Amino acid sequence: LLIRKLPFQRLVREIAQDFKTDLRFQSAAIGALQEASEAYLVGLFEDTNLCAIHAKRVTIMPKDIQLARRIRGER
DNA sequence: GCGGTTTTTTCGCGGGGGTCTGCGCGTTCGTGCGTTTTTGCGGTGCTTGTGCAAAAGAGCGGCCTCGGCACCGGG
Repeated sequence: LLIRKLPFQRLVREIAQDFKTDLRFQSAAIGALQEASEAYLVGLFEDTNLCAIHAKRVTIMPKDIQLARRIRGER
């Protein structure tokens, strides 16, 4: 895993702090969340690279991300 | 639901060195200048055709009196 394990834990807790106050986490929940997040982001970067190559470029730009999320059907 | 075991999460500290960052020059790729090949709406001259004053005689149709006859009623 490329992201670390403690900043990601803090991010997850911060996000979870909105839906219910003072929620405990479990052995393999944060690990699964990190695996899913990194897999998702790698797929998104694959699609972004495809779009950037389509535009005859090598640099990925935010509009490529936006196009990828639009075609995937993401809101 | 309640008691058990014991893993691996949370807690804190020290050290390393890869990653971030200040600084410079160059270039490659982003942006504007100019153009290629073609599509489209703009108009015309000409073709082909349209709706908007008596006088007089001659001739005529209707008509009417009349001629003349056949006919009903009776013996």
